[PDB]
Amino acid sequence: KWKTVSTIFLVVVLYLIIGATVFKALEQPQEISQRTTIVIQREKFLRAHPCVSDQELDELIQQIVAAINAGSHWDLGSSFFFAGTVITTIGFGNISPRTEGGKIFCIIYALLGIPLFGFLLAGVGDQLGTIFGKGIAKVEDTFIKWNVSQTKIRIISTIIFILFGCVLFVALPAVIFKHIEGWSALDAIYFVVITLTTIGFGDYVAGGSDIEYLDFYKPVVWFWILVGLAYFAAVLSMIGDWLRVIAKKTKEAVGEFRAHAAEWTANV
Amino acid sequence: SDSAINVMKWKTVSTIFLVVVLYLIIGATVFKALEQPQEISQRTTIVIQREKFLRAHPCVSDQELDELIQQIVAAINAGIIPLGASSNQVSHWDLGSSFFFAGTVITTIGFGNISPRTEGGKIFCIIYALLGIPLFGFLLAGVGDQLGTIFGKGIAKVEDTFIKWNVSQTKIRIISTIIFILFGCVLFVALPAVIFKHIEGWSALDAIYFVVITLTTIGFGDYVAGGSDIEYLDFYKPVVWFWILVGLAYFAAVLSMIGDWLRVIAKKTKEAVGEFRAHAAE
Ligand SMILES: CCCCCCCCCC
Ligand SMILES: CCCCCCCCCC
Ligand SMILES: CCCCCCCCCC
Ligand SMILES: CCCCCCCCCC
Ligand SMILES: CCCCCCCCCC
Ligand SMILES: [K+]
Ligand SMILES: [K+]
Ligand SMILES: [K+]
Ligand SMILES: [K+]
Ligand SMILES: [K+]
Ligand SMILES: [K+]
Repeated sequence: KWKTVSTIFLVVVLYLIIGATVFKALEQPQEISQRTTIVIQREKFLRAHPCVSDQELDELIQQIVAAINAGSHWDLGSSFFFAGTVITTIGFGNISPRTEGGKIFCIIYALLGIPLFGFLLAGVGDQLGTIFGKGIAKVEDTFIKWNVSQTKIRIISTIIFILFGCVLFVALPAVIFKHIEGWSALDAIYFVVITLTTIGFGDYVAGGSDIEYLDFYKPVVWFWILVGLAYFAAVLSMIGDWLRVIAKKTKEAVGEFRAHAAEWTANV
Repeated sequence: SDSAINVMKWKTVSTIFLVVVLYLIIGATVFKALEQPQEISQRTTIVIQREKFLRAHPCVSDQELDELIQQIVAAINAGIIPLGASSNQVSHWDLGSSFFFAGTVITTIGFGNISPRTEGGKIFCIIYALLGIPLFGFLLAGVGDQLGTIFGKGIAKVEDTFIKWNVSQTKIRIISTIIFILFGCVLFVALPAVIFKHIEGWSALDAIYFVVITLTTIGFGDYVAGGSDIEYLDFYKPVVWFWILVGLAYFAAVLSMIGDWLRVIAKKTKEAVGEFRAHAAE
C-alpha cells in the first residue's frame, strides 16, 4: 500500500537541483570566457587576413559544422570497439552510426547485445568476487584472531577492497593512460570513473585522439573495461548500501528528535 | 564439493566470453561494412571542399589554414556559435540545462553533448556520480515496483476476461507478456518518439533510434531531445527526463526478459548440439 517512492523521488529531484546549481556555478564561468575568447578569434582571423571576409568565413564555419556529423574510422578494429561501447552501454558516441541501416542494426544489436554482455559481466564479477574471497581468506586469520574482534573487522576488510581495488582498476589504469594517452592526472581518473560507470560522455576516449598508439594498447583497455566495470558494479552497490544505512540512521535520528522534543514540550 | 563448482563456473564464463567476442566480431563487420563506405565519400568530398577553398584563396593561411579548423573543432567539443552574426551565444550551463546534465549523470546515459571542462566540475562530477548513480538506482527500483503493480492490477482484469473453458495457466502467461511489450512500446517508444519527430524535427528512424539509445543507457549524444536551441517551450524538457525515468524502468524489464529468452535458447542450443552430437544420421 505505502508508496515510499515519492520521498526518494524528491530526494532525487533535490539531489538534481543541488547538482544543477553547482555545475552552472562551476562550468558557466569558463563558458563565458571561452565564448569571449572565441569572439576575439574570429575578428583576429578576419583582420589578420584581408584574404578572408565575413562572407567566406561564414561559409567555411558552416561546412566544418557539417563535418561535426562525422568529424579513417569504422576500420577493422574501430567498429569492434564501437560494438563494445554499445553492449556495455557506455556509448562514448565519438563514433556512431550515420546510416539508416547502421542505426537499425545498432538498435537490434543493442537490444540483444546488452542482455548478452550482462551474463559475461555477471560471471566476470562472480569469478573475481571469489578471487577476492581467496585473498581475504588469509586476511581473516592473521590479524583477526588477534586483538580486534570480528564485528569491527568487517570494516577493515571493506577498506582493503576499495583501497586495493582502487589501485588495480583505478590508479594503475589511470597512471598508464596518463603517459600513453597524454592525459593529466585528473583527466585520467575522470576518464576511468566516467568509463567504468557506463556514463561515457565521449569527451575523453582512450581509443580516440590518435597520433600515437599500438594494437597492444587497445585490447588490454577493453579488457580493463570488462574487469573494471565489475569493480564499480560492487562499489556502486556498496555505496548504495551505505545510503540505505544512512537512510535508516537518519530516519531514526529524526524519530529521536521529536521523541525528545515532545518530552520537552510537555513540561509546564 | 566447494571447488568442484568453481571448476564448473569458469567453464561457463569462458564460453560466454568467447560468444561475446564473436558477437562483437560479427558486429564490427556489420558496422564497418555499413558505415565506412559513406565515410569514404565524405572523407574524399571534404578534401574537395578544402581544394575549393585552398586554391580559391591563395592569400589564405594555407599551411596555417588547418590550424584554424583545429581551433574550431577544439571549440566544437563545447557549445559554440562562432559566426559573424549571432555573436550573442546561448548558455549550455544555464539554470535549466545543467539540471538535464545531472539527469544524464545519475542515469549513466551520459549524452556528453555538454560535459564539465573545469577541474572542479570534473572532481564534482566524479563525486556526483559515485553517490548519484546508486541514489537513482533506488528511484528506478521503486518506479519499477510501482509501475509493475500498475500492470499487475490491469493484467488481472484482462486475464480473467480471456478466461474460457480449458484455460492453461502455463500458456496464458504468454498472452500477458505480449500485451506488456505492446502497450510498453507504445507509451514509452511509439508515443514519445512521434512527439520527438515533430518537436525535434527528427525523422522516423532518428526518433526510435533516439528512444532506444537513450533508454538503453547508451546515450551516444548524437541525438538529444534538449541539445538544440529551437524553441523548447520548457513544458517539453521537463517531461523528457520524466519519460526517461519511467522509460528506463521499462527497458529494465524488457532487457531483463531478453536475457531470460537468451538463457532459454542457451539451453535449447546446448541440448540441440548434444542431440546432433548423438545421432547425426545414427
Ligand atoms: C545531497 C542531498 C541531501 C538531501 C537530504 C534530504 C534529507 C531529507 C530528510 C529525510
Ligand atoms: C588528481 C587528483 C584527483 C583526485 C580525485 C579524487 C576525488 C575524491 C573522490 C571521493
Ligand atoms: C552526502 C549526501 C548523502 C545523501 C544521503 C541521503 C539521505 C537519505 C534520506 C532518506
Ligand atoms: C553470435 C552467436 C552466433 C550463434 C552461436 C551459437 C552458439 C555457439 C556455441 C554452440
Ligand atoms: C541470433 C540468435 C542469437 C541467439 C544466440 C544463442 C546463444 C547460445 C549460447 C549457448
Ligand atoms: K560527442
Ligand atoms: K550506462
Ligand atoms: K550501471
Ligand atoms: K554515453
Ligand atoms: K552511457
Ligand atoms: K556519449
